[PDB]
Amino acid sequence: SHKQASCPVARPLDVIGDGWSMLIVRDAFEGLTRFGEFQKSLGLAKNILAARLRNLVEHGVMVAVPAESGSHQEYRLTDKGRALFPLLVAIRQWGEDYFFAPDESHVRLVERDSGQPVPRLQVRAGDGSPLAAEDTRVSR
Amino acid sequence: TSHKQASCPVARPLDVIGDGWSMLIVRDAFEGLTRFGEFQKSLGLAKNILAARLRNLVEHGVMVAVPAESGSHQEYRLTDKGRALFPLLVAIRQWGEDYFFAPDESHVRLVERDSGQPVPRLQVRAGDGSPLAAEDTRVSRD
Ligand SMILES: OC[C@H]1O[C@H](O)[C@H](O)[C@@H](O)[C@@H]1O
Repeated sequence: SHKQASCPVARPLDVIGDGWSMLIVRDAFEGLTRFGEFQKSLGLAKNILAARLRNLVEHGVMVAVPAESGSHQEYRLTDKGRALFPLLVAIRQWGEDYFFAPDESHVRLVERDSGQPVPRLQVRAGDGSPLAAEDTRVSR
Repeated sequence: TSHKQASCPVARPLDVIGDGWSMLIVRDAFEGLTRFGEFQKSLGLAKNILAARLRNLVEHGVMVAVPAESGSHQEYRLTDKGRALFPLLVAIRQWGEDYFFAPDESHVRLVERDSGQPVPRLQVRAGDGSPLAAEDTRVSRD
């Protein structure tokens, strides 16, 4: 669809530009691996979960294989899929920052050893200082 | 808008950006496009449909559509909420750069205006500033 856009922002939208793919990815980062685990987490219709998972596998974000004991089938993040972590954190932080009323609460992403919330993910310059959007440009 | 009442902070934003085009309209906004005709020539998206996605970014508070201060046309401008997408945008661009191009393929680069020089890869970091792997985090009901 955008697969032959020259744009690095557009190509990935073919894979993650939908209402569910990043939530399957969120769940995989939380340790879910089985089709039925995803279905019950997402509440998503089986055939529709099937299509989103199929697409993630076709795009090399996940690999579906048999479990070690051969007792069932699992889906795991590839290196390409694990690389979605910064994007996932950015989506989470933007949701935290803009999508909840003052009286609502939500889960937090925390350091395993700390329990301390993971800090805001910032764009930084080569010197390590905070870099604002207006101090960048896109070059051909 | 089917994640509107989800408890999850990842899910609620997908109502807004979980599609093939929203983040490209936002891409263009960061590049200084503000007029309907500019987005249309940039995106090659059918006009009526571009119009719908724009009106929907406005409804979700990512942009506003205001009369141009001199003249007879409307301008689309990022709000604070919309400008706050820049990290997310960089993250998408870099994942696209890392995994979506043949080694033979060229593409545009995000660079520092002063020096630039490609903007450094994003990095999830711990409180102490050190790189933090997904496996070193967890999701907590605090
Ligand atoms: O990342 C967790 C926290 O970070 C920021 O302060 C958000 O705006 C806040 O609401 C959220 O709970």
